[PDB]
Amino acid sequence: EAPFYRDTWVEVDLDAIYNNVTHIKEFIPSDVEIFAVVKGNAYGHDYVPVAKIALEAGATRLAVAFLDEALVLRRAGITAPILVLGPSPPRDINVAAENDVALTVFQKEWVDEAIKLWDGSSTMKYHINFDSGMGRIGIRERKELKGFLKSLEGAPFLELEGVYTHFATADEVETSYFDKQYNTFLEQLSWLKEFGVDPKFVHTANSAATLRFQGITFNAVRIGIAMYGLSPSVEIRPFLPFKLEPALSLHTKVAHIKQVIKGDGISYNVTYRTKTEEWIATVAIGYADGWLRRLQGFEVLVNGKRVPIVGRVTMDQFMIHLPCEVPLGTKVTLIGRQGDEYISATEVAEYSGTINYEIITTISFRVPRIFIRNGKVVEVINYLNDI
Amino acid sequence: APFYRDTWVEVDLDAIYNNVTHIKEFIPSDVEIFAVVKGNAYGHDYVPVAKIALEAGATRLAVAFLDEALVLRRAGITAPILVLGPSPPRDINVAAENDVALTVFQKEWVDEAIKLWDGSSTMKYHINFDSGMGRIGIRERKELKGFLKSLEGAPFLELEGVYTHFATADEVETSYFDKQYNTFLEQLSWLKEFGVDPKFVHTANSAATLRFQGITFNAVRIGIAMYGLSPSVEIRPFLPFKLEPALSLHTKVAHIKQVIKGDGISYNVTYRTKTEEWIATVAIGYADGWLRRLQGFEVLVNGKRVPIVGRVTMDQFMIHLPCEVPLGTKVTLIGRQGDEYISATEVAEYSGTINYEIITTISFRVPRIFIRNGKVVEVINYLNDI
Ligand SMILES: *Cc1c(COP(=O)(O)O)cnc(C)c1O
Ligand SMILES: *Cc1c(COP(=O)(O)O)cnc(C)c1O
Ligand SMILES: [Cl-]
Ligand SMILES: [Cl-]
Ligand SMILES: [Cl-]
Ligand SMILES: [Mg+2]
Ligand SMILES: [Mg+2]
Ligand SMILES: [Mg+2]
Ligand SMILES: [Mg+2]
Repeated sequence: EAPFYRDTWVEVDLDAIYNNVTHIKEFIPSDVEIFAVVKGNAYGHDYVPVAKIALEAGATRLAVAFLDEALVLRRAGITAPILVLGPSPPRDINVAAENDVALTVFQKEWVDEAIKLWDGSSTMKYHINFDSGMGRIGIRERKELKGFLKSLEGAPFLELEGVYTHFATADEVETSYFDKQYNTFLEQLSWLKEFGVDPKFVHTANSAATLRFQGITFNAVRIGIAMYGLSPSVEIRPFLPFKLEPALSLHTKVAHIKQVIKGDGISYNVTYRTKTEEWIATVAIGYADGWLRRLQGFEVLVNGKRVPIVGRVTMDQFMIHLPCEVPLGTKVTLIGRQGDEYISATEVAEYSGTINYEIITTISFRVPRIFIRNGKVVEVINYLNDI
Repeated sequence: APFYRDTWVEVDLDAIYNNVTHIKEFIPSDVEIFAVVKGNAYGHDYVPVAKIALEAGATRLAVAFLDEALVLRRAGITAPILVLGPSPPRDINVAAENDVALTVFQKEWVDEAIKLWDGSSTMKYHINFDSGMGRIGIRERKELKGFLKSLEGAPFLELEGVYTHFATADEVETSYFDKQYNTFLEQLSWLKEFGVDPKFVHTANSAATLRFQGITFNAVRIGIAMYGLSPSVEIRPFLPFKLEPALSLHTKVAHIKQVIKGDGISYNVTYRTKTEEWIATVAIGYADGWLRRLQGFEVLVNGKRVPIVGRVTMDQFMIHLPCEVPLGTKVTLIGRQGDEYISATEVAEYSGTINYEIITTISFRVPRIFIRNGKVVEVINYLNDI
């Protein structure tokens, strides 16, 4: 339990993550594996505890965005397979090999450069990304694949572990583009067949695709958002096959409370004035914590009541208009439950003109995370203590 | 200090040194500077910024909350540090033990601190007077009296200074600033009426310090101007000297492809190509603090402004280029590249926000490279530390 000295914190309920992974594992075929996707500081829940609980719940593999994230996991004693999903520079080849991290590799040019940087003994695992319509990274054309495979002839130290694609629209109700991607991916698999390469270990499905569609499980699925207990989109939420259990909540405490006379200003540039004598509370969280200025006017929870953020959000603090005096130290919930009220990360996202993924994942490293298992605090991680 | 993705922040320590030096020479010789390093030094990193600011003549540091102060203490910084934000009473002993001053302004805080005191430590505090910011601080005379009463039972709390903060010092027109100033003088009069010397008075942030007479008192608290950025566009022409931006943000072309006419880019196919287009991908996204609302913003590639196309993803985004470039081509998101410069303000304007928010929210997962005399002197990759 790392110490922390501001009463602002994230709570991660490891039971929720465990349950979500267990439920997805039950839902997919028995011969299909789960990559627990922990990119972006585990979508703001913290790399290591999420990886550990997901593995305990039956995920067998992990995925991250870039190599440094994988190394966090390795230094924590995790030995499960780890795949980097984003692109990596060729200079990463020996370090990834040494740390048993597979990279996404999909360019002849990368292979050409890796040959130049290879230490002459390391074997690095890779997965081919096929771009079937996401348009981000990955191979798109047959002749492109051919060239890539030709370059690999000069790089025996690169060992294919698997092959994958990613869906751009699986969280949309209408499924035309998803169907096109699926058909394109099968065409792309047939290029490998033509060129004499076994894809070995095929994976396509994110949370949305996994929880919707038949016949896209292949050998493994890659679960991010649903593991954290949130719907990939508002439009598919109503028809998920079972209830997802949100893992993350975000809380602070009333740091000051005062009665502000009618007409007085609150915060930078005096964008709010009290309409009567008003109870104004202040809390020690702000945009440096990832709680952005665009959340001005959003309603947080105090005593199970929705109360608005008033005046400009500052770097480290914001102000709230309460109906009644409350004691200093009163719990203020930004994401989560008080009484019969619940503020979801999606509701925060909607007010903010964004998506839940971005809200959770941008909660700053300066905010401590408290980890709960069976209702009890089992770990506190305060990254500020580490730096 | 190693890092394994070609995405990074560069912090020019010369720029910070020069800004602090210029402020020091602009203000009276008997006025101290707090280097304000809250929010991971506005995204530039707590420790190197504290170090260079002190070298340049700042004498004190300020942070938002106690954990930030402890980062500095663990790094061997020994200069005074003040926590500007509120702190829970349970912080009393740890603050004292680490020679950190807290902002204290509530009888209730003192009452609780008395309960939690370890019985030996002495803690320094500054009184915050709220002269119109409406955030924290004492507002009323009777409230001040109750606070001083409560102190009679807490002989282990030691006054180090008194301050307020301006809400509108970055606005051209000055009515609200003048109102706060007059209110603050009244609040100081109350303190002096109650027999208490304020000892060490400070009020001015970057905008107030650079603009106004009679508000330097004993010290000024500099954030944004230390980092080389104007508190606002509207006061930028009024600044007494040129500020030198310290922070830039870069990445490299990680993929490049020619995408046929009509094909989709990124989630929900919000962009389709008009012709056969060159589309580049870079390894930075919203988990790095580069938000979805920057879709359509123009970044710099080979000294040319080129648009972000399709939805920004967690760790990557795409760019439409007029021509093929090699893998590894530098992409600049904030700062200078060739014949172009993108200010944090420009990013902020497109984003519907302010420069402060842009720089401060660059994630701890992005490495910072520190430049002094045109040379790399330090690399900090917080991911290696956790
Ligand atoms: C983000 C990501 C995932 C996880 O997606 P969710 O919607 O969070 O399930 C899976 N695969 C790739 C390639 C990703 O980028
Ligand atoms: C943020 C802050 C500062 C620094 O303000 P700049 O505009 O960045 O100079 C000074 N004092 C207090 C109390 C602050 O919160
Ligand atoms: Cl992809
Ligand atoms: Cl189906
Ligand atoms: Cl304040
Ligand atoms: Mg008044
Ligand atoms: Mg309560
Ligand atoms: Mg339980
Ligand atoms: Mg007395």
